[PDB]
Amino acid sequence: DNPFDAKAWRLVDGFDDLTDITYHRHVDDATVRVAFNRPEVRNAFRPHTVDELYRVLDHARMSPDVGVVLLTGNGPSPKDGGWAFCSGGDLHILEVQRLIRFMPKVVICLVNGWAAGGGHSLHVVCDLTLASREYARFKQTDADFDGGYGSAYLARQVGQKFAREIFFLGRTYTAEQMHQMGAVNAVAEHAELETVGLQWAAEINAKSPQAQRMLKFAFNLLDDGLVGQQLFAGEATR
Amino acid sequence: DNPFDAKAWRLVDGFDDLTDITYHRHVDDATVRVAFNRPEVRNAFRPHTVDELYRVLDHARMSPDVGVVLLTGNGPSPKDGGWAFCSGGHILEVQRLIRFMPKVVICLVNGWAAGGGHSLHVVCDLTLASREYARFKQTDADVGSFDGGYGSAYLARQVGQKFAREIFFLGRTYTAEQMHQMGAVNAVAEHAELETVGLQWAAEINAKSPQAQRMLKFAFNLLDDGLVGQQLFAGEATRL
Amino acid sequence: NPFDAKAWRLVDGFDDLTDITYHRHVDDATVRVAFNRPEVRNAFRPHTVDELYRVLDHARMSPDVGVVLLTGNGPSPKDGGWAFCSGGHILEVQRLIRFMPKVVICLVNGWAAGGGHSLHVVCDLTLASREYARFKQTDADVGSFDGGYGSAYLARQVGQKFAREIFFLGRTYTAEQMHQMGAVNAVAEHAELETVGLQWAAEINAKSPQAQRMLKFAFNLLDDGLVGQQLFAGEATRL
Amino acid sequence: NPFDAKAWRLVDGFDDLTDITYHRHVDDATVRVAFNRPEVRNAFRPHTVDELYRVLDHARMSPDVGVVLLTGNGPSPKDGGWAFCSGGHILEVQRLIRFMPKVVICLVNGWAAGGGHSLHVVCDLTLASREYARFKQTDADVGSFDGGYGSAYLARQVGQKFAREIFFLGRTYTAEQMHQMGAVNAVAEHAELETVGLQWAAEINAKSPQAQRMLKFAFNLLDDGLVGQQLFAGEATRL
Amino acid sequence: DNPFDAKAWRLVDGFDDLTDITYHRHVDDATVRVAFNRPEVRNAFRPHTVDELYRVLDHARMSPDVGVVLLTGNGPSPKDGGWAFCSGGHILEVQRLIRFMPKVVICLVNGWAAGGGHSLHVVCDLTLASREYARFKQTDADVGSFDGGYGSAYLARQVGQKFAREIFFLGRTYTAEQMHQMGAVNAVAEHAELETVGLQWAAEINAKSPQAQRMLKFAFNLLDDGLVGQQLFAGEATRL
Amino acid sequence: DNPFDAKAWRLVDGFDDLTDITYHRHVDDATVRVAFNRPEVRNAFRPHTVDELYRVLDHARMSPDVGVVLLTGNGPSPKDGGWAFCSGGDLHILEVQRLIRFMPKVVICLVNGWAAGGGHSLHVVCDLTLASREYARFKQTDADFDGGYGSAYLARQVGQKFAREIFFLGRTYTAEQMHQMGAVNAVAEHAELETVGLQWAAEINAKSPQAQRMLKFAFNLLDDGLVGQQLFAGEATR
Ligand SMILES: O=S(=O)(O)CCCN1CCN(CCO)CC1
Ligand SMILES: O=S(=O)(O)CCCN1CCN(CCO)CC1
Repeated sequence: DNPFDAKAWRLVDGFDDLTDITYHRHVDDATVRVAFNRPEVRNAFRPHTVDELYRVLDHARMSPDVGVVLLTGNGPSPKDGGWAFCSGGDLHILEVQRLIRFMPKVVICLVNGWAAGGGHSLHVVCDLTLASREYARFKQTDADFDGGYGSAYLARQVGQKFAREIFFLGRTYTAEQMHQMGAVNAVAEHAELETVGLQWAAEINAKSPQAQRMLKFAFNLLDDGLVGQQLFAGEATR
Repeated sequence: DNPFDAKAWRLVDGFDDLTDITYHRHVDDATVRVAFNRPEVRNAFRPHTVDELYRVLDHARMSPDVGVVLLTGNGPSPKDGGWAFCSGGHILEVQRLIRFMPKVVICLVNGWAAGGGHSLHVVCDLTLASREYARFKQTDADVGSFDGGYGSAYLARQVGQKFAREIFFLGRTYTAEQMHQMGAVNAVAEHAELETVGLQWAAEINAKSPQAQRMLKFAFNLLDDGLVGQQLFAGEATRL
Repeated sequence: NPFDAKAWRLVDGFDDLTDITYHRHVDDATVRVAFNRPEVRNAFRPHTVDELYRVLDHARMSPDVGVVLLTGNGPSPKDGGWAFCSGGHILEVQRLIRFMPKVVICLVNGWAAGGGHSLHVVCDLTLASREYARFKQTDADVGSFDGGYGSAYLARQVGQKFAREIFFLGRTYTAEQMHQMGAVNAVAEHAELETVGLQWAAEINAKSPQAQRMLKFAFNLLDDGLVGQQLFAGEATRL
Repeated sequence: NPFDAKAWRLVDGFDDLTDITYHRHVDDATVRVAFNRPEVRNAFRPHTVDELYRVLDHARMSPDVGVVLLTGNGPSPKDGGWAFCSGGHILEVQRLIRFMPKVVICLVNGWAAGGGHSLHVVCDLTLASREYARFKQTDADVGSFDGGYGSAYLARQVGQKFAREIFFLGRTYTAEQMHQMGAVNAVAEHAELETVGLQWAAEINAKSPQAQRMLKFAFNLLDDGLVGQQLFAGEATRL
Repeated sequence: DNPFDAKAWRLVDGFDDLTDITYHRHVDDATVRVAFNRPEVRNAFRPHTVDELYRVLDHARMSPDVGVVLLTGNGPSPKDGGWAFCSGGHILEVQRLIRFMPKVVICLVNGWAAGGGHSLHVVCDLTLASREYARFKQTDADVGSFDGGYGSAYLARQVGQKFAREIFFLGRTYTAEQMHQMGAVNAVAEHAELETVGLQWAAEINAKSPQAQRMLKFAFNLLDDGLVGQQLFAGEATRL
Repeated sequence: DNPFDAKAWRLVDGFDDLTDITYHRHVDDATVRVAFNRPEVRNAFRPHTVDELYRVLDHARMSPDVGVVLLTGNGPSPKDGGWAFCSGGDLHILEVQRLIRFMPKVVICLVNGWAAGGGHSLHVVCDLTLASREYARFKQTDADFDGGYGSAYLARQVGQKFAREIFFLGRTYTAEQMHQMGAVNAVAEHAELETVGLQWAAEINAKSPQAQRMLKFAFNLLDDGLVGQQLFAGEATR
């Protein structure tokens, strides 16, 4: 029961050299799948991982025919059978966060397992998050810090009380709990996570691309100040 | 089982010419009922509808003895028995009128709330919805159009950035209960009682210091309206 | 009772307090600050605010204290009821709570109305008694109103729709309802409120103090503008 | 005189105006809206505000008008003095000026005090008579005060230090001094004020109208929060 | 030619123990004079100095009959004849006290205003400076230290982003006239008259409605203090 | 009397292929010189120009030993002897603006001549601007639009009245006029522009680098919302 359905994806030309990240383009949809490929180490990212992740996402950003990015983690671990989206630290990861934030495409994080530390922050900055009911685990390790989108932005999803709780105590939360607080859009059966992700991607791609771009930047504008204004006005310039 | 109770309302004088909107004043309370009156077309609004809506709301804004505005849709559809609050297409001006008026505007979603109709509910101070028939759907995106202001950004100040983005990006249909869970709907009520509950909420609001209610609304607006918000709040302070 | 005397010690220099009690945990870097006027539902009078400010300020300057538990003593000797704070310079207490480099957890053991409700809102976290926590924003029907952290900030917790509801109608809500809306972190059984509070305090204190301070100001920075930047930048200036 | 009758035509539907004059340029997409109560230094009474609102609103809806010149007629028949507006719903006029998709240029031909000063502040641009422009923020000594666009927004033009000076002391300033601080775009000889205003209006109207609208809301967006976003986004929705 | 006029001031009762700060009340006006009293060291402040400064300012904040605070430095240096307002090193708390107090704080820069001393001038509501001896220099950067709050960011709200960045990045020394041109100094005055001019400004401020002045200050602060700014302004409104 | 003093600069290894941009590293200082190299066309930038400019600036951003970036235009025009920093449009230029905005180094724009359209916007987003007294010409062409840093940010330098004027009328301004309004830090003799630029760079580099980084982000934080918070908090994380 692996979330990954190989038949639905094709490798993107120009990335045979990837080792820490897998990059696929859907066989029919204007959707790509970017995933951490280090299950043995719970998909923790090392400097090299960040470089590939940035390269891949930047390429997706510039792909005219791609309207949705599915960001997830491959699994399970061959070592213990566990599941992880991204366990965090082992080009800065902050640049990856901004790339996700600023790209004119909807980025959906598919939390298939542990999402801790920097991995948790990556999920927070994504536009939407779908999570495995059985294996998704949310834990902000930091304080055990990310004073940017990792934290402050979480408050714009679950509220100041819950956000402070998540960070100050660093407890572990399930997909359902995070859904109740407002940080997870929907909970899905583990085996169905990616299938549900592709359904959401399809509904998004079925609408006006220009409208989707404008909307994303309109939502960003609320908290990104001048940068947010630049991107929205930039798209207004057509 | 219709939400409207004829015995509780009286038409406002001076609006006999309204065709797309009904405007009533409660027989006893400082509350008015503004409703879309085109059930035959799922209360979609045409340019003429917006003009009447603006006129009516503007009149309510200036009515010294009115403290609460109930915004809803008349129903059901004469030709399908369906319910609708407003199914969408100056409207931006209507949004600001609702936003800036020193009175609490409660949207009573009795049916479909789509497109511009959905945005109207979002900008209202409070929203109550019909459990059985309220239906929320942000259709702008799949219409090529979009509201990058109070309709969208402000929704995020109600349900959070994740849910707001979902609502707009996918344009799915949600029930009163779902929208209530996300935080965009204050409470769910039986369809037949939507207005009865609305009047009870209006009564509780009107039972308090009007000056305090005005100050509070502008205090809540100030958080996101920047200088405009400051002007309205400080405006009240200067008055004091 | 919520209170477990065996776990607290009085703080030297405060036996002159009459409206507030101030304790230091026997082991944890945590203090307990509580309203001490149960006979009148822990409402605060000018004298109460002075003691509260003094106590909180002292806690703010205590280097070995990382968490402040703010609650109300009970029950009322007059009716057996429970109250955290029933309401009425209190604005200065709010800022003290907001700006202090320590996590302030409000433990709502009973009624939290008016200014009492506003105090809970400004605290970093809130835990509430399932059986006795009662939330009610009274001001409006009294002609008064808190247009600062009491109201605006509540919206940053439960959203604009619910926040406006809470203030405009002034209804009473349970711990559970408030938890559902997002202003209450967790609900606890009355007798366990403080025990749960100490467990949360322990988890907080078990982490890097510098990190916790930085995080609190990072969360404040989102809404405190220049003041928020000053505190975050200042905290960074240390490192 | 500042006014050149040969260049303006009355606007149909406004011969009932008494406190305001409303003209349309014979050639340019520009209108002239002016206070018409020189005998009392163009101070505004409730009736004046109504006409002003009506006129500005009409200008706002005129598709072929890209620039609004806001000034005051003169001189005073009683003392030969000059005034733009001496002060006292006026808040609604401010928003109309702020939100209309047209560039509003205030031409200060004389005294600009109290509400009159606030009107100049909220306009997009200000040109002033070197010999007669007099800026004075009176409110404070009257017990009154404009805590919105009149004050806060002035700070976005001359900076926090100068803005506080202007309001706290309520001193009178010349066109030159105000230009030096940043609230006045340019100083002009009295007789040339309107001629210069039309030249600026012409340069504005010679460019893409859609671009000018977008730019105005882009500048507003910096300080008008959600309202500013609504207007910019709405303007974009067109394209 | 000393700025201070003994005949115009009277010591405040209860502060005989001050060593690093002087605190006077004007003989007739609702104005106080708070000054750094360590000329021998270019009025640099040590921890003890900050404690006294905070105490003094806090007392002024609570003085109902005081509407204006004049913040300056005593001089000249006993051992070099040089002038200094404050040459720099809890101070953040002093900044907020100046920022939040419902009274106008005018900084009179009589000499060197460097490091923390420069930041104090920036946070004051108004600044008047000695033409001959005022010297502005943000030395933090070349000290390895920095003020990323009111000392820096807020300076940008006075001189604009370009000039503010220049002042901090290069740490050059500027005169009263230069700082006035950039917008951080309200007016330049003859050294010997700095305080005389300061009292004239204080008199004009005090001649107006105290309530209005309080409201205005908080209205100006609201622009950049977010929720804190709202709390203080709304605070006054509730009072009303 | 050319502002460029060849003896003081060395080409940066790895950029012999540049055609629209020149990239030098000072012989002694931790300062680089990035300049538009299309004088014949008044240094207008074409898509290829933006690509090189971005590559160069990104490399400067990642150079540990570089603390200051001098951004200017080479000249004069071999066609008419005129001077230009950048005349504007002929990887998006918006990405270049953000790169300048976000890099932890002080970027000084040396306006040696015409600064129009996108060229003017580039000067506005730079941390500091020094301009040639005889040849600097500021003109916002757009409306004849940049609703981001190009415009809104200008208002944070010269005030709302002047900013609106500059954009609505699109008039041409001198170094001195722009200096009076607050958008130009200092005016310098044309032949001395770069020498003065190196002096400013030296004073900046003479201070604590960590302090300079913190300060720049503290100034940005005022208007960059969450993005600004992310960068400042990111540097706070050390
Ligand atoms: O709008 S704010 O980002 O300032 C605060 C968000 C408030 N809410 C957070 C979480 N829930 C999510 C839906 O239950 C509701 C409101
Ligand atoms: O602080 S703001 O960015 O909102 C407005 C800037 C105000 N000023 C602009 C230009 N001058 C520059 C110095 O003369 C002074 C103040």
